[PDB]
Amino acid sequence: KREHWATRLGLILAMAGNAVGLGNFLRFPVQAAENGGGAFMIPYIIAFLLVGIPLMWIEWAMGRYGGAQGHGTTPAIFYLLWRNRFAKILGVFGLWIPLVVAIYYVYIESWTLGFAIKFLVGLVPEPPTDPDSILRPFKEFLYSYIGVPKGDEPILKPSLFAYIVFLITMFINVSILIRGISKGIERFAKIAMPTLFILAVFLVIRVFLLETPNGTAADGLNFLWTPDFEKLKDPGVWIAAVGQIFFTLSLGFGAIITYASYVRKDQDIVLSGLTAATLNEKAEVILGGSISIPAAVAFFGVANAVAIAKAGAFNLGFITLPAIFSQTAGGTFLGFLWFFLLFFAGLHSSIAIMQPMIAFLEDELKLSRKHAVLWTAAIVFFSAHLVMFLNKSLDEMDFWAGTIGVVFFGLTELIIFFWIFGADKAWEEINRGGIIKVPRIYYYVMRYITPAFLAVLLVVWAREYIPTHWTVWITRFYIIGLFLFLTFLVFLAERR
Ligand SMILES: CCCCCCCCO[C@@H]1O[C@H](CO)[C@@H](O)[C@H](O)[C@H]1O
Ligand SMILES: CCCCCCCCO[C@@H]1O[C@H](CO)[C@@H](O)[C@H](O)[C@H]1O
Ligand SMILES: CCCCCCCCO[C@@H]1O[C@H](CO)[C@@H](O)[C@H](O)[C@H]1O
Ligand SMILES: CCCCCCCCO[C@@H]1O[C@H](CO)[C@@H](O)[C@H](O)[C@H]1O
Ligand SMILES: CCCCCCCCO[C@@H]1O[C@H](CO)[C@@H](O)[C@H](O)[C@H]1O
Ligand SMILES: CCCCCCCCO[C@@H]1O[C@H](CO)[C@@H](O)[C@H](O)[C@H]1O
Ligand SMILES: CCCCCCCCO[C@@H]1O[C@H](CO)[C@@H](O)[C@H](O)[C@H]1O
Repeated sequence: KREHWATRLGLILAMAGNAVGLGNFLRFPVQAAENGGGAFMIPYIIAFLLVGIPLMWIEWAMGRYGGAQGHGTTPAIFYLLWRNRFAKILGVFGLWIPLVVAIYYVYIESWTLGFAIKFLVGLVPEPPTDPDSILRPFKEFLYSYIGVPKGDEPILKPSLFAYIVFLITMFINVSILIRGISKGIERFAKIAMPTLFILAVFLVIRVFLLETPNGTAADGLNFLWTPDFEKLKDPGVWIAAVGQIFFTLSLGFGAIITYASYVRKDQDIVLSGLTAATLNEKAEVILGGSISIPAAVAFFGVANAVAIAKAGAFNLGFITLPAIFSQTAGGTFLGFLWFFLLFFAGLHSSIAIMQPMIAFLEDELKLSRKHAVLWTAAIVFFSAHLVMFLNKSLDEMDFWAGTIGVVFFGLTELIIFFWIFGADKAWEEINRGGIIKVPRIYYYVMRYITPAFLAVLLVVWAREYIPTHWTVWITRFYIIGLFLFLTFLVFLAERR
């Protein structure tokens, strides 16, 4: 036997939680603003239907199939679906990807905590018109916290505050994970997910009331959701939608499979998975599209709305919005809520992105939950020093694991399960015990459409983003060693 989810609600709130921390409140509207505004819904909804939902259900079934046999991670689950030596090595990726993401994500999550503390106590720059006059003091503020050097220097010089807050952040993640699934992860989601919703609605209401001489939030929603179907001719818009889907549903990160391995043998996953995925989609379109960009376009105007979009999602949430809140009534408290929202949202994703390593140490190496959590914490905390001190090291990990990895591994899940294990055998496994059954239209979708989409996407990135700065070689060296480390642990699990 193993740990199990206590309630259907807690399972859904925990499953939906591991995608709200991926920054979709910033990620989605930026992608929508740069791919036809409201016309981006056609690629986004289709990618949500032809790629997201089928790959989501697939990850739910692979976890429950593995969890019934006591295996919450993919080095063992792949071996069940494909009795082969190549399947165990491919399974290492489903343990390597979430571990590498945690090595830099928890540190980023710690930024939101430290920024929430500084805003709460008022230790923020308070300017004083032009955007650079307002944005630059908060650019220095983030760069002084992270320790970004002034030039091409390879060394980061993070503040002691950022380091201490990172320690505190790791302590919070351990406190949730060391309690377990029901006592820890599920108890956290049932409380924080509703709190995130209430807190997000307040920001939405507070943003809709923004009025500056340069624009209104109505212009922000108008700019964000004005459709332009001329963009739909460009295949790049469809590339951005499918890749976006991997983040609204957290596909390929190894988190859905591990969380689903604690779903009991016959408990429903079809309806419970569709609800958690629908919760993810609506929460990022409504709440996410009503805060970040509307507040940005309202403050700077429609003239800078194009520049805000090209600036990117991360700059919007760590530079632009704090600078906007700085110039609004009660904005020091408003900035606290924004970073409090990002922290507690990210807290759902970090505990879920470290559970596969914990489940592996538990299921395959027979370690206690206490020792599995603390060893996982030690591996992540130690390795994060590479991200905290080496410039552009975060980017290198985010590229191999966060970008290419989840799309490559998502294609791997769909092939091992729906082709090698048997499509009919896989279809039985998904719809088994389902309160609602998957429509048979998704059979052709899972077997042909979704793998084709992921194959087209992988080649596009293999052509565009395949080709100085020797510090990335150190990062490549370290994450490759982590793969050798996990392969050795998988090997040690076979001997036991
Ligand atoms: C606590 C978590 C903070 C969430 C911030 C994530 C916002 C996403 O930000 C985007 O992420 C991409 C990679 O994922 C990068 O390539 C983009 O440059 C960046 O703008
Ligand atoms: C691998 C675990 C080792 C923990 C010790 C690492 C200490 C690095 O921490 C450093 O301590 C300095 C003290 O002034 C601070 O100025 C730096 O901001 C901080 O990065
Ligand atoms: C100054 C910041 C302190 C943060 C600590 C509280 C953060 C909220 O997190 C809580 O921490 C508790 C620690 O025991 C855990 O028991 C709870 O499970 C967890 O929800
Ligand atoms: C940030 C958006 C995602 C948060 C969604 C959490 C919504 C509250 O979550 C749950 O929804 C159920 C249906 O109303 C209620 O019965 C439960 O009391 C509540 O915990
Ligand atoms: C009493 C509860 C108030 C909820 C938050 C509202 C914050 C008010 O904020 C104010 O609202 C005005 C429009 O009414 C605008 O001029 C500005 O957005 C702002 O000055
Ligand atoms: C350096 C990585 C630490 C690995 C996790 C172990 C944390 C050490 O904690 C140990 O846990 C044991 C549990 O029985 C206790 O008996 C010990 O008193 C305690 O020191
Ligand atoms: C899982 C969330 C990933 C964190 C988002 C990345 C934020 C770190 O910073 C980002 O690094 C990127 C590297 O590609 C750059 O493209 C962005 O310009 C930069 O903002």
